[PDB]
Amino acid sequence: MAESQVERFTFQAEINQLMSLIINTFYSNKEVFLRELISNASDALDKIRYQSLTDASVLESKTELEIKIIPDKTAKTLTLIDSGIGMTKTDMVKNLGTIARSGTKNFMEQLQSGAADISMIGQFGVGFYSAYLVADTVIVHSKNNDDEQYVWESSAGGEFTIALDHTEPLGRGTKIVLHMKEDQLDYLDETKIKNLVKKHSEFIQYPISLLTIKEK
Ligand SMILES: [Mg+2]
Repeated sequence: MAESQVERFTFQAEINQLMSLIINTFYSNKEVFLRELISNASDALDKIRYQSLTDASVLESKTELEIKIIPDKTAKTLTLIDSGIGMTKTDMVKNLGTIARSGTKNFMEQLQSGAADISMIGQFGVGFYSAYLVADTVIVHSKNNDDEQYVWESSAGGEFTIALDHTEPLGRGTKIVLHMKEDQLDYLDETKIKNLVKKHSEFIQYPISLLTIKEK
């Protein structure tokens, strides 16, 4: 018998509206989600790398600076792991949905006016929410040197939860798990995801491993 305390939070109103706009509108090309996942991993890796220049001890929790991308058709998941800075519990509450910058309202306005298309979401400071183009549920496991490992989860609908994480220890970094929508399962096809990772990583300075999971 296991026990966990789970904390439930409400999304900021504009973030809720944005998630609704991302989920309930048709977009012909959703590949930006993968660009944004990889972008966030790279930024997290840069942050810990630069921290290490001024204090080498920050890397002791995990010496490797790398990205792993794991399509799993059986599980209907795409997982992206980085060994970057990671997020504390408070970092996840603040960065993943309780605070909204002015980018949110302006992005929704520009989507509706035609000034911006969905592929431009990262420029408005809300790139993370692009995951909901292709995923019904997003799970973010993260470990920062300053906290225990936590897991954030949301299926949208106005709420997210955060709990102490009892799954595989990361050492340091973030493991984002996208539970893919049925009509978006093609993004788990090995050749398709391999080639898109190539397309969306030309400028990425960290090693990327693609690990395709086959069941039995
Ligand atoms: Mg980003």
